[PDB]
Amino acid sequence: VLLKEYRVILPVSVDEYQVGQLYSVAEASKNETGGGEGVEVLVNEPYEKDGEKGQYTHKIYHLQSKVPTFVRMLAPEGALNIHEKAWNAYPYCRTVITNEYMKEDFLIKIETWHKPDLGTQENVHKLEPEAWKHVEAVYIDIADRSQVLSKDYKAEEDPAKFKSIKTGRGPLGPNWKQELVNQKDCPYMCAYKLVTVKFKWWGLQNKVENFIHKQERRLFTNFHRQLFCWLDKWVDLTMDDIRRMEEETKRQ
Ligand code: NI
Repeated sequence: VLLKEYRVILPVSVDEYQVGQLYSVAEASKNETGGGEGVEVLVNEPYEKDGEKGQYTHKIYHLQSKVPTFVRMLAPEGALNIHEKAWNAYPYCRTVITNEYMKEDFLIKIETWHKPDLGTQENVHKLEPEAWKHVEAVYIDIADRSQVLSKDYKAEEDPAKFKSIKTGRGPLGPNWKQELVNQKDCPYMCAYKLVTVKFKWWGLQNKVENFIHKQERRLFTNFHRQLFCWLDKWVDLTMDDIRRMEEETKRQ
């Protein structure tokens, strides 16, 4: 099993990131016809354990209605049931994704620490030493065009081409992180997203784990480029605003 820590350094604050990430999930899913239908909340409850106080959820995403009929007839029982278990104690969060038919043999776990630094901490997740020694650190730089697939590139989601009206932040150049250390004002943080991918069937562990990690890097990159370029849409929201928009979207 292969573990990698993606460090996403961002020119927002931790506080800002919370709001921005919630907004961006909602907003980037706002053109998907077929979103929300088939989502099933099994559990939604508070929890508390040794400093981590938060909200736990257990949700199922039924893909039966979203795939061709022959997929839904050919799929082994439960293979189209995606389980997500989530512990949100922001600035820390853990999510575990499984497949009902794969049981625990196919697993994607993301554990994130959101810290007000430039991604300089080592083993921020406090792994056992030998285990830590086998974790690759992967830096994601949202300004760097060479980290984007050409098919994914969108000028309107390019931090190198965006300046924020409300904050004047951006556009981001290759020295933006350096000018953060030499700055006294603009906030910054780093999301330390430790991703574990497990695929125990058919001796395909290596292939699938590598494919999933590549896709996760691509998604983390595109998502946070979007998140920065939407700064003007969400930087003035509070958490209460976000909860209100959630309830609003709940009516339908
Ligand atoms: Ni169900």
